[PDB]
Amino acid sequence: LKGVVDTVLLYYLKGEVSKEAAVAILEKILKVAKALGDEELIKHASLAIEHVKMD
Amino acid sequence: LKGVVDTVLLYYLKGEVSKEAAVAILEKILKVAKALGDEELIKHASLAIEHVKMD
Ligand SMILES: [Zn+2]
Ligand SMILES: [Zn+2]
Repeated sequence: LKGVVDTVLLYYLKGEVSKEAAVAILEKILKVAKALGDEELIKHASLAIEHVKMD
Repeated sequence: LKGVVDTVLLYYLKGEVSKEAAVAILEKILKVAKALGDEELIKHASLAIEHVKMD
């Protein structure tokens, strides 16, 4: 679930996903990664979410 | 200077430049951005730096 975040980010930066599909998938993955206990994936998904949301 | 950060991130996630080179270029860009007065790109470069440095 760490390569999925980078896959979504990479496909966003090439302009093949939108700010709507990407955020939906990344919040689903952050939900998975916050109920798993990983603090190294909570923050990974959080950084990806901040990048896709605003910037 | 907003496309430079995305180019560095996109070439890092693609796994074809480096971790050292990406962080060096992004610290240069963050220095320019913090000596420009635009906090819309200060945090963009800071997020890219957090991603490349740690995750
Ligand atoms: Zn990543
Ligand atoms: Zn960006």
